Amino acid sequence: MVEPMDPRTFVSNFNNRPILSGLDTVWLCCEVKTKDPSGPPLDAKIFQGKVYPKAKYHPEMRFLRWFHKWRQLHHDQEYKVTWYVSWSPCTRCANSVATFLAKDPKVTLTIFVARLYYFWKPDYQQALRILAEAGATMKIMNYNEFQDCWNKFVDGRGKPFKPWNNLPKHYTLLQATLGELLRHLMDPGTFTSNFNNKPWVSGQHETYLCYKVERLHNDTWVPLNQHRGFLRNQAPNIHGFPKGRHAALCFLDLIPFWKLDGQQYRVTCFTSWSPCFSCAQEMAKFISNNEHVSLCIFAARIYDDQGRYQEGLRTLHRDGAKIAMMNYSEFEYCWDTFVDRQGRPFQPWDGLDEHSQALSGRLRAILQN
Amino acid sequence: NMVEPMDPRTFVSNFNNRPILSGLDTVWLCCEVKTKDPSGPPLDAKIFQGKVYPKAKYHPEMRFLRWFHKWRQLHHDQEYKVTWYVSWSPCTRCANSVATFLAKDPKVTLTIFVARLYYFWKPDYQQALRILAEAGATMKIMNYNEFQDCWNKFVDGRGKPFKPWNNLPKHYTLLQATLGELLRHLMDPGTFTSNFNNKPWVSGQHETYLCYKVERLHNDTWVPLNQHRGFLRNQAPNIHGFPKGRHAALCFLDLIPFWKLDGQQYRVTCFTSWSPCFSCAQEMAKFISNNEHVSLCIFAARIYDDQGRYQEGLRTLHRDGAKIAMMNYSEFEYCWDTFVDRQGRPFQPWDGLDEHSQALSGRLRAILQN
RNA sequence: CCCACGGGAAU
RNA sequence: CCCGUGGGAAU
Ligand SMILES: [Zn+2]
Ligand SMILES: [Zn+2]
Ligand SMILES: [Zn+2]
Ligand SMILES: [Zn+2]
Repeated sequence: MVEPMDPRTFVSNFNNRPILSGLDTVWLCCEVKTKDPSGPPLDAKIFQGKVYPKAKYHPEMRFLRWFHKWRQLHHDQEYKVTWYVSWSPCTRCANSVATFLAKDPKVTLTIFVARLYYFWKPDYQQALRILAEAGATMKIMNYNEFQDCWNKFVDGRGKPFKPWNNLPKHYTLLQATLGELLRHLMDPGTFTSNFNNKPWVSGQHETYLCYKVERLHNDTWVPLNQHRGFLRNQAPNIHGFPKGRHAALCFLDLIPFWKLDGQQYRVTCFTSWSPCFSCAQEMAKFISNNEHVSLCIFAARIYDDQGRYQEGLRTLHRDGAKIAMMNYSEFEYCWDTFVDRQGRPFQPWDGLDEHSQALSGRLRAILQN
Repeated sequence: NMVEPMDPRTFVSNFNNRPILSGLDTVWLCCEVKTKDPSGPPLDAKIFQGKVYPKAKYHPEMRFLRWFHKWRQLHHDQEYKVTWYVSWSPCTRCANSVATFLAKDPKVTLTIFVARLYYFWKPDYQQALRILAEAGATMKIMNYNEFQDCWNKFVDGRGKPFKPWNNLPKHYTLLQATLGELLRHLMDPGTFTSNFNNKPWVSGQHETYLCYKVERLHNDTWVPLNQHRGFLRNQAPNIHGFPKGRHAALCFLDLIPFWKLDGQQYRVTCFTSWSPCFSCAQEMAKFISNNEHVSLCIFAARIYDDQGRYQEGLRTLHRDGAKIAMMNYSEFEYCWDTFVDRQGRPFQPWDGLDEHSQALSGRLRAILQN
């Protein structure tokens, strides 16, 4: 029940390169469903509009007009709406959609965007935050979403979705950027489970890495209040990174995307695991070629990778990176800054300062040998 | 005018002069007919197209022949000069059919500019070019002036001027040298004497002529690679070619990778009228550096004082494995017999040959042992 | 045209 | 869609 879009149209418009000129149109594919996700789609429509402001002709506004009509022809139940948009919404449309969502708790909306539109201009940032604040889930389109869009909205003729190169690289950059803009906070239980520095008797291997950037201004380190969030490692996926991507590598990918100048910058990261050998070798390689950027790496635990991890940590120290185990100081900072604590002060786990001292000694042992 | 012009997208993709270029299964042939008078107007102009495959019923050369036979009988009998721009060089069958045509018609002379050489490594298409040149056809590679002239007379340009693609002169260099090899171009005897006389250069003219040959190692024999030997000169600076010029030693280095030599030991010999400058010798050193299966013999008629670091370059070149020697009567007779259009005449040495040869040989040692 | 890479701070 | 490269040994 969709007049599908040309496959040539989809490939050029849903290309998720974060910086991409020449696309003057916003494409919005949408579905309507019931409370039950398993059920079939009630309706589906495609909307297009030009980017520059005669803003009531953006596809977000056209959906609102169509949806009001469509609602008055259907019975009142709970509806789940999904958008695939080539560009994130403008400041005006975000308000108008936020307006809509408040007057209608029967409707919940999830927005998958391919690219972030003007993610560096603070107008469009508030547009996204206002939209999430009004209840809308806001995610970046990934392979599964691009393929699902190709299936339902594109005149593919049975031809399969074929991803472009650098699709996961772009998803990485855009997801972290959205996390920064929306100020995604870590779940408080998640932080405690992964940053407790007692010996790891558990089976879950995942790495969470918090990051912040400061600039040297006069003799003070001034926070770049725009570049701080957290990220975790990418599970292996044939439709993404086939061998996974460790959190240290995704963090290295972000730094060039920030477009930092030649000034003095200090990038601080708090990782639940010390890097393995290959990740530490890439980080050392980085500060090697960027001596205007210093790098402070605090780790909650030392990752024994059953390999050359001790050599990687030494390589990291010899090349200018600060390497230290997190003490109570850092654990409280991460709690207060990156966790969805909601007032609660930092509640230390048992043996924090003791495990912290023990790891600090073991880390020195690695570096002085 | 009286041409149904071709789409500019067609011209840009089809007349691209990259020597190795797949995906172009069509031969485009733009041709003009003119009179004895060069100033005179074009009588008629036509575009012909045909498929590349040897089985295609009418290659564009054959379609021209049929069209010209009709067109001739509608015009009075005079002398005609025909010009072709062809995206691909001709096959052997069309070459014979055109060669047959020109012999039975001395009133017609034909010049063929090709954009790319088709199968220049297979002796069929090589023989095709020699068949055609021998029957009187001028055979040249298209350069900037021709690509532009083709764009003006045959292309639906919409007033927009011809805009050359990148590496047009890089490609032209390779294709021009290849054609000279295939057609067995020989040097003009006056040019050879003027540039290789080893007396002190009292003239103002600085240009470099460089002869080249390849030898192959078989057991302990240097067996001539009788397929890659010719001559070339340095490219003067031109905004529509190499804007900063191209020294002849560099054009010689460009050829060697294009030859696609095997892993065997190969010795590429060159006889240059001038010793390399410092930067050219430094590039030659870089080459023998990165190719230790290829050795390099450089014989020079005269030592080039470049008002710079040339003596260091000559020292670096001899150290890194390249042989450097001055041409003696030995070498001068070889180059005359091999690369010059002598037509029987034996080598007549200029005055003071061996003396200038010995005098420069001493000056070269002085460079090498200091 | 086929393949790979880089770039687009984006009416 | 635009720009800059590299590769086409050539149905
Ligand atoms: Zn808008
Ligand atoms: Zn790692
Ligand atoms: Zn033919
Ligand atoms: Zn030179």
